[PDB]
Amino acid sequence: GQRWELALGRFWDYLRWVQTLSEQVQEELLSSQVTQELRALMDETMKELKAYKSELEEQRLSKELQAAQARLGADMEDVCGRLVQYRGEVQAMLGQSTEELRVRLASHLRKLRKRLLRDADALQKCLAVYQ
Repeated sequence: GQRWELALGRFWDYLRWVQTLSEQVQEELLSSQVTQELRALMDETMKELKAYKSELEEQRLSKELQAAQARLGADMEDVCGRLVQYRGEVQAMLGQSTEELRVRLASHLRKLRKRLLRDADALQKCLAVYQ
């Protein structure tokens, strides 16, 4: 752990589940439910991150720190954004098969997830060299 790490961990595990695009994920994607639960998990992570830095400051780099955290937050909204786009695109098919849409969502989500993980590893390092 580390609190903010454990919160980001819950965001991460929820996202790995969404990636499966199983039947329950799909029901929950056409509802606001997923981007809904994702937002809460994201907000929890940034909250705990904020508190961690405040605490850390009790024991250039700052600027690099704010930006690394900013990337994290933006990766999470890019994920939510893409998940919103799939819903509309599904609505747009008016009933047609969503199989193709899903293969392409999965490919894209994987890349968005790879960026998130690389930015989280980076924020983690900044925090250290500043730990």
